[PDB]
Amino acid sequence: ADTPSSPSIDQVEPYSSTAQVQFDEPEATGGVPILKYKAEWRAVGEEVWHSKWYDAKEASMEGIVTIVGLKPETTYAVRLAALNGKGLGEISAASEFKTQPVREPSAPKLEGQRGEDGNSIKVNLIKQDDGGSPIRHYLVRYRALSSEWKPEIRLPSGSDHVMLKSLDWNAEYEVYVVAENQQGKSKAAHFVFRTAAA
Amino acid sequence: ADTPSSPSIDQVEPYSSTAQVQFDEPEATGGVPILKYKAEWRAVGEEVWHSKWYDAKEASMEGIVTIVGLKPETTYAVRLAALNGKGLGEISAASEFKTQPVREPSAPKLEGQRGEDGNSIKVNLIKQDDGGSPIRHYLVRYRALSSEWKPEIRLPSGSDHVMLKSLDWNAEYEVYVVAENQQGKSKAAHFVFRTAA
Repeated sequence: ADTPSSPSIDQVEPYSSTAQVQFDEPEATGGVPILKYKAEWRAVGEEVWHSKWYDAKEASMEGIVTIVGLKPETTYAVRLAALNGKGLGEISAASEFKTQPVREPSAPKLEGQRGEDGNSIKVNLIKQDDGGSPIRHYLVRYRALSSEWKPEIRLPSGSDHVMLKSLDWNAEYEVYVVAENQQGKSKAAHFVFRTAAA
Repeated sequence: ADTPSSPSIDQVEPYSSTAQVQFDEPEATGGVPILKYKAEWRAVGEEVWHSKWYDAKEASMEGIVTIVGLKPETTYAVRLAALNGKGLGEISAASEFKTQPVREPSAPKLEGQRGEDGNSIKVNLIKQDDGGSPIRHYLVRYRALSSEWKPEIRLPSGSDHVMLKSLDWNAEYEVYVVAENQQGKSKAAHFVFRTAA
């Protein structure tokens, strides 16, 4: 019959463009189960508050609710409210945070695996911290030691591996993989291998 | 009329115990809409996959789905599936990633504000990276310059400010605030000020 009491904010882990808000359910539900959570955030200096609804069942099974699309290095204020059949409840105290800056991506971990034949190798990618911004491409470079670099390969962020077929036999190669985002390139992850004799 | 194809993972941002997965949805085939997305993850080396459902609509507006309850410094494989009225589509290929290690928290930023009376001040906290693990406490310490440290105050993580009242008038003070999690304490943030006459 009543509206919910305020949710309580426990954590606010800020990232570059997203922020994870950890909270506790309201002490009082008002008499009707909590259906959704209204998140409100505002850039320090703005008047209007941005909002978004979150499903109560999913929110509680996660313990968190992630607000997205924020600007890096900005001070924000964020608060919550619970909505039940009767209506919207009292809003929480406004927690304040500042988002992190976008940094270059860290290097990916590389894992070698056998390819179809002895003169080929498959390099599996193990993703790493991207710096706070989506990864644009993966730049792969390789060569047979003491020899020229084959043409550089560009890979989509979603790529999980890179195959290097039709190589020279009984030859030693080195592969360089770099992760790149809107901010720049990462340190290169190198990997060295040797094809079979025949 | 059938189940949808597999989604496509475009990004996986790993943190310490969570990971943000970005992806492309499949075509909505079969005349019916996509209802949910199934996220599956397994620490590389295990056999049993974990899982969680994500409302399709919410995911589509968010742009990501966040898997939680992961262990730090661990290699995981994640894959996604799309659900619709006719049933669960095919899982996507595994995407591997490694969670970050847990670090100490970063110090919080302090901002001063007037208090109820001229002999008090309100110290607002501007929260910051917690090092990948929940903040346990906010250790605060203040004092009038050229005197001993007042007793330490322990603020719970949900605190947004520290109020210092019943201070001497026309006196100079400084505040020290440290954020602390399981990993340890951060470097302290300072704030010096002077009460009114």
